Amino acid sequence: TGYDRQSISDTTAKILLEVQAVHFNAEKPFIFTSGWASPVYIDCRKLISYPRVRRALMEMAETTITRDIGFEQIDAVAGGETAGIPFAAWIADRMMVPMQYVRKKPKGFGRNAQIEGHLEEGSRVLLVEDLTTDSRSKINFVNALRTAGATVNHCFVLFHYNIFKESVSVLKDIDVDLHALATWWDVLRVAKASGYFETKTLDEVEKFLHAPAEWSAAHGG
Amino acid sequence: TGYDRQSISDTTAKILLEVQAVHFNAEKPFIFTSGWASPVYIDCRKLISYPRVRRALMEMAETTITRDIGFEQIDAVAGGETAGIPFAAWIADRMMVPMQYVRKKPKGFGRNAQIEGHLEEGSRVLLVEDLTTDSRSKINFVNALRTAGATVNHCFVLFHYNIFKESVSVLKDIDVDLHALATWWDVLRVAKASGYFETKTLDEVEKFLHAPAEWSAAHGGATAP
Ligand code: NA
Repeated sequence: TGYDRQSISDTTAKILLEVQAVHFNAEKPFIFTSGWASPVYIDCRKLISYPRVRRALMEMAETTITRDIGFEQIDAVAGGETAGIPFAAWIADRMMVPMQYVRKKPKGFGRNAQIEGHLEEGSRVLLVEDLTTDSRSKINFVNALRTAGATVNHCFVLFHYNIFKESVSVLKDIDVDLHALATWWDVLRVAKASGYFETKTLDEVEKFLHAPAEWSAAHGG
Repeated sequence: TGYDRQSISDTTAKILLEVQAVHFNAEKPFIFTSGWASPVYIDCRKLISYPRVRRALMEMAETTITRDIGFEQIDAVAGGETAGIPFAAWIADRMMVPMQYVRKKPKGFGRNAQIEGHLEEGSRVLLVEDLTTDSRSKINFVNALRTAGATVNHCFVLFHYNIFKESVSVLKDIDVDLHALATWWDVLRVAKASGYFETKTLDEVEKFLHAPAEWSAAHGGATAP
């Protein structure tokens, strides 16, 4: 699958396109429950349904983690509910460490109402999610972990939008480093080189990537 | 971890006690938001946090599935959101098949509204959950899968209470067979044999397993979970 960051980015973008976890539509943009308009759409949940694909992604996740964080810095892996859970389960297995998962909302009240699994005080926990857009929803999960006694300095996702400043800075501002396999820039570059898409389509995707909030406003949102 | 149903039931029960996924308390029972009162409590979600335990559980799950269902009867494994998901992820991996998961509630429209992942029309799907009490919440998940075009004839859980009279038939009535590693009866058997518990505690657990609603009503609770 590749050891270096660049081959992992490439292979991951190719996979996202190969099984159409990524879709483009310049003519009829994707409209989101939040009222965002976009010519791009990704569903990383799709990836769980392809045995060879998910294996490769999990192999590359473990490589990314051990390369950029280390081999013995993580005592447990916690998945964000829901879409982070399958990936957390596989990464936890590969890393031979305890798994937890973190509920979006507490069940009851207490320093532990969002944590499922056993979490030892002092454990260094890696937060795993499928993707990040602007990382705002990660603050909840990081907080639940820290309140429950965990040390959290890293978050891993498969896919990092990398089009909003916030995706890195919201995490850095609460002392968490972001790690990922690929971004929209990797998808765009592979898509271009492939020859499979119309220039009109990729032109629009690129426009969105450079200024997505403005692009949304000019096409709907 | 063993190949026959008896040794898998004993090993699973021992695991549940070893990491205290199971707890007993007869004098100060567990009181649920329904007001149900029980001297027993189980949290299967704790099992995901023990690397050797979860490996044994998943090996035993794969054995149970291939022994009692077959080797080529399943095209995909779908976990019930949320506690089913980790176990479905590991079982899908072991079986070398696509995974999906099933939402409690549909999101948006279309045949696949209640499914996440990719589900090929015609796929024979195994529903996976951590546990079942009376199996009533399972009907939703089987429906969701059938609506999306799956064939579903089997549901697998780690733990089947086996104290409420419909927990098998409510599924059999909709042409689904329940498969499980262990029950409360297995937990009681191993707990008694271990010598680790007070006699009074196990006597009360036993009374509860035999007549749960009655026990609940006599010890502070309501008549239904
Ligand atoms: Na869906």
